[PDB]
Amino acid sequence: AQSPAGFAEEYIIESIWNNRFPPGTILPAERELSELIGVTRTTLREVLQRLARDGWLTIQHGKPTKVNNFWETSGLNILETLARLDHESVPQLIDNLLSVRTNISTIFIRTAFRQHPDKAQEVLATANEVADHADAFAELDYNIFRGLAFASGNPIYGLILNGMKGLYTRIGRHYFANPEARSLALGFYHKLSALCSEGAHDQVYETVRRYGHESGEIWHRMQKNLLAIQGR
Amino acid sequence: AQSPAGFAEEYIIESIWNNRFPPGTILPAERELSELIGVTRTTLREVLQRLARDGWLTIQHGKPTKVNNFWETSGLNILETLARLDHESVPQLIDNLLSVRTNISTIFIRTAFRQHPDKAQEVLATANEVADHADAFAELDYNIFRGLAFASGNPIYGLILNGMKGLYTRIGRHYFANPEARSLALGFYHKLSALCSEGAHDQVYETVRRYGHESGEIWHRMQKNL
DNA sequence: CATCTGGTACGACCAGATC
DNA sequence: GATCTGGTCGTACCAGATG
Ligand SMILES: [Au+]
Ligand SMILES: [Cl-]
Ligand SMILES: [Cl-]
Ligand SMILES: [Cl-]
Repeated sequence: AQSPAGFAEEYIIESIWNNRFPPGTILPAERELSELIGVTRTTLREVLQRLARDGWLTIQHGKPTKVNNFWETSGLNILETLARLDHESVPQLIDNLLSVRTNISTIFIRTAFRQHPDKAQEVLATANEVADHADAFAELDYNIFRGLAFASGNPIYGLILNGMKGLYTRIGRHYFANPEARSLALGFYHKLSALCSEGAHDQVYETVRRYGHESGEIWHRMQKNLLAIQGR
Repeated sequence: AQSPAGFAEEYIIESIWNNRFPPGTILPAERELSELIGVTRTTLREVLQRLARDGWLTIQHGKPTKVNNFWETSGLNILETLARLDHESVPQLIDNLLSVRTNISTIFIRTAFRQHPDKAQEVLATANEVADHADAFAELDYNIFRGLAFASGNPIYGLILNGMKGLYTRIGRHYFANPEARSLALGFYHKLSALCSEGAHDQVYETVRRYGHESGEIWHRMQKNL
């Protein structure tokens, strides 16, 4: 429920996801929709606007607010809010998101070395004074990839990880719980620190592409115990 | 100038980019800030919300809206309203951008083959009925990668490629102009197309990293003139 | 409570799109 | 122009946070 705005948001959202105001179609006049929902127009706008931004609507002046298939207008800044709608199909998602900061990582981790290998070390060094409990770990892990990202020199790789964070640490606070994983991830970290000094670029794609499978097997073995939109 | 909100926002953002409301700091009360800029609280509110979302502010109830190190809470969705402010360092950025759409593609396109090769086709096919001129060409260029990403099975890459669209097109809309560019691009798409029928995976990272530098040279050789 | 700061509510009006 | 639809305005009031 929440407060008017939150309700109206949470509402309008559901209404899309649930083919009520199916994607690709007009959406009621702000006045009509207002009363329908039970908030005031203004309070509606606020909601309409912030949504518009995420990637749902697409407001224009005289034109009516039209809804959108978000995989066509929306950045990683939705993932989270997506995992919360498609309750059933999430293992799929995270699986994907993982097999991404992975593949991708390799690119910018390599670069992070060639340029700025000095700072690429100021990051992998944090792994010393960290805490040991999952929550504090996740926050570090994600803090490392991101850190490097900017380090590879190309900030875009940052703005990306940046978008990930959300659903990227929720997994963290979870997977990491298993100290067995805190190990592999750590060893992993320090295994690499040494390459900035041992400038062995090559010895990247090798690592990650398995640290991907490795850590993965750990997660898959931590799970084995427990509607609109498309894309194509 | 523009409309209140368009302006009222144009303002709030710029003032962040140029320390008037430095990051980590709090920012004026709605009543006060409103009066200050010239729009109505109402109108302001609209702006502050949409702003929050992109990542700038961080509105909480009682507590005072605080600004943020957007470098920590913002995604590609700003690339646009950045290159627009730092109109000095622009090339470095674009360069970065292309030098990303590059490295990334190699991963997902490759993937787009092993799974869904049949569709990786219906896409590179779009490269026939297109049109010549830059404009419509840019659209295609972007759309192929995007097309490919999705077809790659892992839509997340779509999101990203989706988030770059804005800026990644403004580059297309200028680069492609000089046909010598369109050529390379076509020989490129087409180069791949056949590979979908030749399923020779390993033969991808090669062409991309290349085409990256290549198209690049062409684009770099379009800058040093103005 | 007094008082910051954000959140809502109406209601009259301005402005782009459309045919 | 007549009339959809979104954009702005102002004001009086409600609600969370803090001394
Ligand atoms: Au080093
Ligand atoms: Cl808008
Ligand atoms: Cl959860
Ligand atoms: Cl100015």
